[PDB]
Amino acid sequence: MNLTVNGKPSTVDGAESLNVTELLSALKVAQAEYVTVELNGEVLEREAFDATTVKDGDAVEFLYFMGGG
Repeated sequence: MNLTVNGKPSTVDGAESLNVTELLSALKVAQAEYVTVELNGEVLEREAFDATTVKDGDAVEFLYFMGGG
């Protein structure tokens, strides 16, 4: 399947879809504990990572927020 990750082309052979939890682990996203995930321009809630699914053509973004506020 094809998807966009942080604005760039990405491919996942062997899967037609994946939930966010599997995605984070597979891509072994650093400090996944405190990383923010955006799917198709919407910030996701960590509580729904197991249910939220990424399919061919979706755009995912990994962001990290740090600061005193």
